[PDB]
Amino acid sequence: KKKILITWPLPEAAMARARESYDVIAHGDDPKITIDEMIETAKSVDALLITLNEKCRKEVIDRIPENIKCISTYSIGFDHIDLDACKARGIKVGNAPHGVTVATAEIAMLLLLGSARRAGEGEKMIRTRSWPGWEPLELVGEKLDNKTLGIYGFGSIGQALAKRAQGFDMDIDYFDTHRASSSDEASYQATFHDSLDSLLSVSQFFSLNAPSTPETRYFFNKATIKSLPQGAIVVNTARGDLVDNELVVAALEAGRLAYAGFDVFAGEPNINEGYYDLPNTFLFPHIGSAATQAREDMAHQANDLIDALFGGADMSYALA
Amino acid sequence: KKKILITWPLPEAAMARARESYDVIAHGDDPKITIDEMIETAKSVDALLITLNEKCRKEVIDRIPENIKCISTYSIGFDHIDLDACKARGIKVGNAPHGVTVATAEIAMLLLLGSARRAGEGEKMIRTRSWPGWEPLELVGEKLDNKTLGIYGFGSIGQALAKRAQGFDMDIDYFDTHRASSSDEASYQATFHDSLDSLLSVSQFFSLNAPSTPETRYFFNKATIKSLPQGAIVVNTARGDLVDNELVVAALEAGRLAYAGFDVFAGEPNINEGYYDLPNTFLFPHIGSAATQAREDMAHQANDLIDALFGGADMSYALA
Repeated sequence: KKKILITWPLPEAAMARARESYDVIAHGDDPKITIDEMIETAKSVDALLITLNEKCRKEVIDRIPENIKCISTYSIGFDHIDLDACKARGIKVGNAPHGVTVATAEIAMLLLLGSARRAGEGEKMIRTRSWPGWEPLELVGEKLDNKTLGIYGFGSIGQALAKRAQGFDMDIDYFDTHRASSSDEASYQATFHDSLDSLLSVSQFFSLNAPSTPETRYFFNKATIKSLPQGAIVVNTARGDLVDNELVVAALEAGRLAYAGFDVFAGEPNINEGYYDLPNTFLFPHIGSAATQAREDMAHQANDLIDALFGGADMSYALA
Repeated sequence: KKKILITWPLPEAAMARARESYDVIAHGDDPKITIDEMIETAKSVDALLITLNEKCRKEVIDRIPENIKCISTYSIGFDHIDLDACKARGIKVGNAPHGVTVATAEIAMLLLLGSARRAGEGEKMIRTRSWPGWEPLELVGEKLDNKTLGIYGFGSIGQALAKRAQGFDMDIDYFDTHRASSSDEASYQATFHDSLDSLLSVSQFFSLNAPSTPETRYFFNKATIKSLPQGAIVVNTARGDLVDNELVVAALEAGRLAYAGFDVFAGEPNINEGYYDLPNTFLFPHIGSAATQAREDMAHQANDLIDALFGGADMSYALA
């Protein structure tokens, strides 16, 4: 029975497969694993299963016990792992890049609906016990049906958003540098725009599902906001650094933007302090893939990786 | 210009039409209208536009000056008007009963979604600055796709809901007293249940869209709850007296029900005190029809009834 260190508690179905295959050292999270704990514990274990929370920079990869020739990361990304360093040392890394499409689409829909319908301010009025009863002008939002949704980025997640968005009778327009199949645009009656500027124009609702690129970093800013229709509503579930916070906070205040629904922020969890008191925001602590079905696919996937190192085959989601 | 009293501030478009055709006394919500003030002011005007907040029962219809033979209620119901006493005294009464179907279906879908995805808890974590950053078990809920939705009451709102739910890939099973036409059912691949019980049994998510009626009043109680799957989620946008508050607070606390998303409460705004603290609830201050598109259809309809009275024609939404 090979031994593995699991740095954080995962969903029970994941943990249980792990314990039916390995001698697991499961760490809790109260006082999360410090890297030095990992480096230490690493010596009694054959393999690591880490989260994006363990930042394995070159320095740390070089500090790792030579016992370990396997790191599975419970994540879609690997921004926290030096894959070069791992590769030179012959440390094989894999990841868990599936099972989060629908879950994220759902949250993008939720944020669009909750923003049109002022759910955050609703919740507050009740919890805070400041509800005087129904009046005709109290927390009045707007309906989604026959409003235009501009989706920037029309891949798996942007497409599943369009599915859930056509159920509310929204009109779906998009821009991506990859134009989807005709068979596909038809599926959603999605209108392609060959330019971002062309899309911002028609976008009463705007969804950032775009890939982060140095060139697209902070693109959502003052100049981009002024191309949106007045009182436009923007949601972001992609990458917090696609948005320039100062300019978003300023337009929400000016009403240039009606509402914002953000799942991800630049600098999370130390999000720009302006967000906290803005009443026209609906804000989540990165719970895009926070669904049990998603969180277990990721875990079974991170387990598949380990399985295939110890089985002597190629890692199913081979990063290194 | 015939004078009218409008008891509450209404949307901007409706107020504008009102003051086009009428000399309007507009009463603010600052210190809301009291009955006496309404009675005193009815002497100086030709008709009343009131809301559901003005309870015009017999003892108040008794006080009404002989000049008022017109009453329009910005409201879908008329529980607050003694329609008899009105007929007896020759007072013609109409309501505004359209333009809330989609708005309410949206709010029912938002509560199903924000419940599965624990949206109230997210907003609370951000706003309180209690967010430690992403972790695999932070605020994990469940996806809606391929889950079964049970709808109690397949009217207009029930079917705008099934539409919006089949976009999230839910399976709609339903119970209504009069089974729906063969074509409705196909629209939504809905599955008919010949009893509420055989419906309750399959309902991982459950939506009360039933009418408030002697037999349905307080129908949702411990014996119904136990008939649902373990940890089902229940939303109610219909009426608060359809739900036995004591037995839902208990079952939510047991975990017998996972979540409840409610728009309406027995006693609102004086809702059961044991809701405020429950973390597995997503709760709104009754904003099922709080979209500016609905709120304005409603006041145009309410103005319609007054145009007809002064025209010699029947009110379009004649109650009495």
